[PDB]
Order: sequence, then C-alpha cells, then structure tokens
Amino acid sequence: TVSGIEKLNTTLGAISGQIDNSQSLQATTLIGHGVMVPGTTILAGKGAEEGAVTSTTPFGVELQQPADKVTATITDKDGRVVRTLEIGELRAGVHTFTWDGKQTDGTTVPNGSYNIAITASNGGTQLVAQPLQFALVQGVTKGSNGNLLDLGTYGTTTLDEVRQII
Amino acid sequence: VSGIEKLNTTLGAISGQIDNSQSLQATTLIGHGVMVPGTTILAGKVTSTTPFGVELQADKVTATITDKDGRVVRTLEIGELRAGVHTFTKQTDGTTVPNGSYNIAITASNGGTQLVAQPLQFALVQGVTKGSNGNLLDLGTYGTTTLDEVRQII
Amino acid sequence: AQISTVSGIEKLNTTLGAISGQIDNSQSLQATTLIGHGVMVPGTTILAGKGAEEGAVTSTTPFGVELQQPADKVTATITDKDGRVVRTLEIGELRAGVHTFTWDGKQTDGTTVPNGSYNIAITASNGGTQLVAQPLQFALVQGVLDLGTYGTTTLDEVRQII
Amino acid sequence: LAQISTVSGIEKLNTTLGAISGQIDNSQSLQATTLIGHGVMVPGTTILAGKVTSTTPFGVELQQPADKVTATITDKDGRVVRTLEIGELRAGVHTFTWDGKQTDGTTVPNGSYNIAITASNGGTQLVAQPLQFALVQGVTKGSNGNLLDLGTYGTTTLDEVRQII
Amino acid sequence: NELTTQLAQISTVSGIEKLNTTLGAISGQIDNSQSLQATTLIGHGVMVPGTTILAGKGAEEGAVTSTTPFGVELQQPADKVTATITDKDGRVVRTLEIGELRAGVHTFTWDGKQTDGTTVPNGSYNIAITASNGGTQLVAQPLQFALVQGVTKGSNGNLLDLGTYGTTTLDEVRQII
Repeated sequence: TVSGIEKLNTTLGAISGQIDNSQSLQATTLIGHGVMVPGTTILAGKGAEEGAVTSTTPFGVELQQPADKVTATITDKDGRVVRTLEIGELRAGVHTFTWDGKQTDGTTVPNGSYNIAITASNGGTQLVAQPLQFALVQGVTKGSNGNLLDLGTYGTTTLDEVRQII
Repeated sequence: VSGIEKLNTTLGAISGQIDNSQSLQATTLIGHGVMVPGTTILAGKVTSTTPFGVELQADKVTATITDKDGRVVRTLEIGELRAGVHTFTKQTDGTTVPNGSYNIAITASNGGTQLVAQPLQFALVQGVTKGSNGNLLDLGTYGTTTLDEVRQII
Repeated sequence: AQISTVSGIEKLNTTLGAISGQIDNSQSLQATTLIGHGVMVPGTTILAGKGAEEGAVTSTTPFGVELQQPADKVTATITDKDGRVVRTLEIGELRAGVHTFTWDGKQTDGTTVPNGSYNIAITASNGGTQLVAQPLQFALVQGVLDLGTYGTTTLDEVRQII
Repeated sequence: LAQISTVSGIEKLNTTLGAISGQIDNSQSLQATTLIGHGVMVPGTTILAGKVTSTTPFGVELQQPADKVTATITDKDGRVVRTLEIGELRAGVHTFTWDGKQTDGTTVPNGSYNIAITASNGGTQLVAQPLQFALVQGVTKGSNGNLLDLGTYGTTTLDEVRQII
Repeated sequence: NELTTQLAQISTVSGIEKLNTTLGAISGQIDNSQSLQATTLIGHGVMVPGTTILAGKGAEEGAVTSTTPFGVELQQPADKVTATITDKDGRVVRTLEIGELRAGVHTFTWDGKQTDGTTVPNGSYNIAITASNGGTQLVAQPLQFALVQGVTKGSNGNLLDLGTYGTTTLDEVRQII
C-alpha cells in the first residue's frame, strides 16, 4: 500500500501534463475573436463603402469594489480631450462598453486612435480602476511556460491576463 | 500521508484547468442564449416572447405573469411535468401586451402539495468574462452566471 | 496519522465528484453546434410540403430503421392520420444496424400527396422469422436536446446527425 | 459487510464510467459534425472527375519507405488513361491529386476512374495500400462504437481512417 | 461462507481488471477526440522551422502582391536581429533590420518589395536570420508559413499535413495562425 500510493501519485501528475495538450489546441478557438486586455487604446474608422458609419473598438474597466460614479475621458493623439462619458454605477468585476464615436459637440470623430482614462469612486472615495482596450487575436504562440495569444500591434499576452472574450 | 495530501493538491489543479478549458469552450456560446434562474421577461420584434422555464427534482402547475406595474396579464395551464428542466415560449382578454419587461411567478404542486420550483430565464451571450471563484459567462444586462447554473442552452 | 489521511480521502472523493459534475456540462456546450443542423430520432412522423414558388417540388422528411439482426425482407408501410395506407415500400435486404431513407412524396396511385403529416410502420424478417424493427424520425434541432414540435430528446437516443 | 459493497462499488463506478465513455462518443460526433463538410481518406482506388475538370484526391499508405513509386490510372473499361511518376515517399500516409488529364495532355471525360500503385525499394516490391476520397454526410451509431457515414461508399470506423481533409 | 467470500473476492479482482481496460478505451477516445479538434487546424496555417517565403498576385487586375509570413525562435533575447532575403538565383533582394527581440517566438510579414523600392516577381524566396546579444551571436531558428491541409495518422502519433512542406508533429509548431 505504501508503494501503491506513490505510483498512483506520479500518474495524476502525468495526466495533468496530458490535460495541458488539449488546452493548447483549445486556445485556437479564440483565433478570430477579440479580447479585453489592460490598455487604453480605442481605434476609429470608416469603411471603404459610401454612407459608411464610423465605429470604435470597444473599451472596458475592471473593478475590485463597486462605484457610484464612473467617468471616461477620451483623448486624441495630441492629448486633447474630445469627449467625456458618464457611465453609471458598477459592481466589482469586469465591464465592457462601446463609444458611439462622437465627440461632445455631437460631430463624428476622424478615423484614428484614441485613449481612455477612467475614474471610479463610491461616495467620493477613489478606487483602483484598470482600463481595458480591444485587441484582436491573430494567432496562438508557444511560450516557455505556456501558450500565448498574438494580438498583433498590441503584442503578446498570456491567457490569465484576458479579462473578457468577445 | 504525503501521497494523499499531494493527490489532493494535484487533483485540485486539475479541477482548475478543466473549468478554464470549459471557459475557452464558452466562446462557442457567444451569439446564442441560455436558461438560468430568474423571472424577467422582455419583448421586442406577430409578437414573440423571450422564453421561460421551471426545474423540478408535480401534477398541477399554474403560472402567473405580472407586469412592470404589478398587474397580472395571463396564466396558462398546459399540463403536468416530469422531473428535470422544461422551457416554453397575448393578454388574458387576447390582446397583445405592450413592449416592455414582465415577471413570472410559478406554482407547482403534487396532489395539492407544493414543491420547490425555480423559475428559469433567457439570457443572450455577448462575451465570456473571468470571475473570482471561477470564470463567468456574460449575459449582458442580466449580468454573469456560472455554467452549472445554466439549465438549458438556446 | 491515519485519521488525518481518512479526512483527506473524504476531501479527495468530494473533489473527484466535482470533476465528474463539471465534465457533464461541458459536453452540453459541445452540443450547441447541433442547433443549425438536424437529426434522426425515434418516431414515425413524416412531413410533406410545397413552396409558394413555381416549379416548387414536394419534399419529405427522411425516415429510418435500426436492426439487431440482419434481415432478408424489409417492407415499410406508410399510413396517413386516418390510418389509411397511402404507400407501401419494399426497401431490400439489410444487414444489422441503422439505415435511413427518403420517400418520394408520391402515393400508391402515383400522385403527389397533399401537405401534411404521415406515419410509418416497418416490418422486417429474416427467413420467415420475424424481427424487432425500431422506426426512426427526422427532427430539426432548436436547442440544447430540444427539437421543438417533436419535443425533447437525449443525445444517446439520437441515431444520426445530418 | 464492506466486502460485498466494494464488489458493488467497483461495479457501480463502472456503470457510471461506462456512461462516460458513451458520453465521449457523442462528443466525438459533435466534432464529427464539423467533419461532414470535408471528407476523409480510406482504403480504395476510386477517383472521380467533373466540371476546368477536377478530380477527387487519392493516396497511398506505406509500411516502409521506397525508391520507386508509380501510379497507374485506368478508366471504367479497364484501359489505362494515365501513368504517374510521383516521386519518393517515406513510410506512412501520403495524399495526391491527379490533374485529370491523360498522357496526351487532354482532359478525361467526367466519370469514375481507378488507381493502381506500385512501390519498391531497390528492386524489392513493397506492400502499398491505395487510398480514396470520400465525403462525409453524417455520423452513425454502431454496437461497439460510433461510426462514420460516407454516403455512396457506406460506413467506416475511425481507426481505419488514414487521413482527414 | 469461505466459498462465498472467495466468490466476492474474484469479482473485485475481475472488476478492477475491468475498470483499467474500460479506462483504456477512454484514454484512447481522448486521443481520437484530440484528432477531431485537430481538424480545426485544417483551415488554418502554422509557423514551422524553415526559410521559405512565397509571393503572389491574384487573378484580379490592380491586385497587390502579398507574402507568406516568416519568423524566428530564440532561446535568449537579442538586441541585433537581421533578416536577409534572397531569391532562387541567390541575389539579395532585401535586407531587414528587425531590432531587439525577447526570447521566444516572433513572426513578421514581408511587404514583398525589394531595396530599390520595386515589387518582387511572383515566386519563391528565402529568409536568413542572424541574431546576436552584445556581439555574441545566438542560435536562431528561422520559421516559415505553412498552410495545414489535413490531419494524417502516422505509426506513432497524429500528424499535420502541410502539403508541399510535408508533415509535422504538433509540438514542432511554433505558432498557429
């Protein structure tokens, strides 16, 4: 019985290694889908068609505690603020939103890259708010500790650092 | 002694991997819809209804639907149900209900003796989120839910 | 040291139970692919219809049958809602297992049948010895399995996916 | 007391575990549902042609590598329409596609053709198993395990599938 | 009683020797299931050890030349990484200064235009990568694009059929696109 337990013990370790190989293939399903990862970048563009409507790569925020007032400041490449957004109250966890792509005056913003800054508080006490940016998965790469995701421009990321899959 | 405690710790890691592998699988759900505990019913577009349900571990089952204002709009008896999960999809006078949100109340009995009945609600998937005790599903407006709490997928 | 290990094992058993439970719901997730397609399930119902289009072709929901033993004579009787026989079918010889077929949508007189629902009865024998023959019905999948009109079904009771 | 319980207990774990194996096959079917649009490579010699004319791909399995590999294509009448020098192959499974044109360079008519494959290493002939293309149209249930439905060609197990396309 | 005890003993032994045989089916069902999820790779393309880079235009007019992506795997990080592209004749059509790289796998895509600024003809090209860290050259494994075209069964384990490039195991793949 003393000998038996250790042999069974070694086997469950070997199975876990086997379990990992499915995980690599499983990650390939994410390819083509966009994810939410730490960042502030928001893109903006127009289709080649005419009558094309401007859209924006979605953004988000992660919270450890809930908040009652959440504002999102959007700046352009020059650092100039083009739009401020009042979002609402939010409970702890991950939340995702989509900017209409229009600035404060109501006009459509030019095609380009923008950045968000998010302040969150509950009854006037400031909270740690982690901004999230849209990133398209482009492939699955092999790391030294585990499989990685290729988000292209945004670079590479592990799976545990993905906040949400879209 | 070391082997048994080591088996617990290693099998625990196994438990962690399997659910997150399922999390990657949950991306398949994105675009569809699920059945989870709840009572809310919305309506938008002949008018159709976001599905509802009930789970049993009864011979007489009546279901009362209330409005946002609290008024009761319709009850329907179709019949009895065996254990497991059952899901289904106009005002009492026969008129169409206004566009909005509604709530369900479900009564279930066996020989006039009531049973524990959990009402079930539709939720459209928009993404997959990471929780604190384990990975979560994003039902959007309705929020998040685990997979064990999913009763049926639509 | 023993009593510690005893508590540990009970903890291990509970965790191994949780693993078994998790596996079942993931299998459910795999089933989600099935909604867009369609399956063959136990039943006798066969539908028939015509489009509003011109050149519209009558179509029939395909049917099937499963056998435990091989047979040399297999006949399929199609009855209507009233019980009246609309068509009899000689299929052929069949080895044991599952086989699926499609009715041309024409009755015995050679005319096309009106749009509606029909029922099949299948008799199969090998050398004048009668055999157990289980009839099968076509079903469009609508959720996870929930087939709508046909109601609900397990996956193990699903014979083939198309 | 405990003995007969453990007897049942071992058997009780089995009945539930038997269901797990049963569940896995239904999982395989779902993956196989993805397989239907594509097709697999199974033992055979059949090659089709239709309308530029194209041909259902063919293949060959080898236990040992070879220095000489030729493939002779015949029509329905048995007449040889094309011979092919493909190259060399290491042991295992290899898949190819015929241009659908005979030796003179003209395209063969739409129909069915057959392949014959000879393989040798240093003038020593090798066992060569020809492979044919078959489109999956559904997934069937056997008595010992799940089966695949190839339509015209019938049914096949998964272990005898040499390659998936 | 002695007889009946031995009866229940042999049944446990047969039952245990029945469980591992049944589990063996499961462990074998897993491998077949893995081949089925490997089918998802069939549409996709991978990055494997190699130096080949392809270029081409579509049948359309006004079509722009594109190239299959290339890459490099490193064991140590590098501050200097150069990539030389030559054609079949051997002349250098383009040299690429990639820059700093951390250890691991990195993939890029050539614009398909040579040094003078013109577009390279449709055909096959070769990549040559040298990586060094502070004057000390490193081992760099060059990677080429290869489209998966099917899943094959060898004699020891399932393989990926990459067509022209041939076959490969899964662990020999550095990236899946």
